[PDB]
Amino acid sequence: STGSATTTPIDSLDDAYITPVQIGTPAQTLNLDFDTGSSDLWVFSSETTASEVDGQTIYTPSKSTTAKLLSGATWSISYGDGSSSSGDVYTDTVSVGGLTVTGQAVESAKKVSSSFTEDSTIDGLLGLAFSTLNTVSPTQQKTFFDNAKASLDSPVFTADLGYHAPGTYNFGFIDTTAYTGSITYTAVSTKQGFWEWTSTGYAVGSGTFKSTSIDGIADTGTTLLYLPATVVSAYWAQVSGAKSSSSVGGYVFPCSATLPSFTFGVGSARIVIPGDYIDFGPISTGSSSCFGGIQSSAGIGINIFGDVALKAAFVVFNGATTPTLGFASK
Repeated sequence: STGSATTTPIDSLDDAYITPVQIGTPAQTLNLDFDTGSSDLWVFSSETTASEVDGQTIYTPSKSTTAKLLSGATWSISYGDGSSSSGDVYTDTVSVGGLTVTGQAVESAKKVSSSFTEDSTIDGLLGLAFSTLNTVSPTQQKTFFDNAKASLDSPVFTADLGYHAPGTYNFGFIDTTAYTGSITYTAVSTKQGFWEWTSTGYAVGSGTFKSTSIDGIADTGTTLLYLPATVVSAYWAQVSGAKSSSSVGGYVFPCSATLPSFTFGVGSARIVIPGDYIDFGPISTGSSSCFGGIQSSAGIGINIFGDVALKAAFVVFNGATTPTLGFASK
């Protein structure tokens, strides 16, 4: 089997991407944030505290003839941005772009933190990191990809995120028309539960490539590109007036700037992030100070190749016996 679904930016800055997901019988369609940095499929639901729902579409398991309460199971998750959610668990039929899993754990939110409530465009998350990170207790549950894998034509999914435009998530096949050149594959460590790999270096704009190993994760659920402070300083030093703002919480730059590109290494291959991809707009409405798309990972504890990086590439999440990651230009 295979599946293919369009993923769409939630707003004009690509702050996140949503992909429609069918849950239950009859289908209830929710727009989920596909997240290769976590491993829980959770949804706003009929069980979510009423005051914490503000415009999201909810899953109502009582209206699904295939929903079953997973007795005694609970979940609770906290993300790197300080947000969180928790609740109970059902199993139900879940389909993505024509690909169907029966008995998928659907984690129903009883509580969500304010940032989720305040974002009416995201109805939940669909985790695509390794199932070892799944938070369901006392019986850990598998991700959608883990459940589908054996049935897929090939044990892979691909992320092809757009810049200020829709893109595609495919399951079970590689669309050879969706990228240029070849796909360069690189080793993955699953030891921390992530799609963790090592970039071979970077360049800023038209500058020389610096060969240096940068360990990080391929994370579709993180908006920006988080790299070591040395690398980030080298990038922003090329932008007149850019500076790290303690009060804003990262590098900002004059909105009047044209940004340089940023290149990252994948083995001997090179992925070029155009400068415009690194502009995240005014820090507040009407401001001429703009938020940077490349930020320091110092204090995160890991480097994160988020959407800023991934959207410059066609990315293969290869779930073979020994997982790997593939990157191609597009």
